[PDB]
Amino acid sequence: SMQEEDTFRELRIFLRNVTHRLAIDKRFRVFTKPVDPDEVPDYRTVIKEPMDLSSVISKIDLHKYLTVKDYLRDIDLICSNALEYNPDRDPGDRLIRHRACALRDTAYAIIKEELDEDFEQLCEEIQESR
Ligand SMILES: CCNC(=O)N1CCN(C(C)=O)CC1
Repeated sequence: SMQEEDTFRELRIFLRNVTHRLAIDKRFRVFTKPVDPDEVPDYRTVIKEPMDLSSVISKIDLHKYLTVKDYLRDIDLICSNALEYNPDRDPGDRLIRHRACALRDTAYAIIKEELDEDFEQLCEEIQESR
């Protein structure tokens, strides 16, 4: 229905706004673009599903997310990839893991405050009907 297409258009507006606020935060610059294969040649042998905030924007516009739960799977994949690839005690690895945890925690806190639970439930019931 036209009403259901309006629901998903509002979801995409909300997701672009949250993603922009993450992408402008200085702490999260390292997560804004795909890892460059030339600079990190082993990255794609260790990390089987790369993800970054530029790819998340492209996926919103391709209608890949029908729910906020769908979107948060990809935010969680950015964080888990960073914790897996950078697990050591040295300061460079501890800094990136601290930033990855802060990206996850910040996304979840914006959504807890600004996403209406009944809006999310409507998106989930439309998704389930298709
Ligand atoms: C050769 C230096 N290493 C890097 O430039 N990176 C940068 C990004 N990165 C991520 C997102 O996990 C780990 C490795």
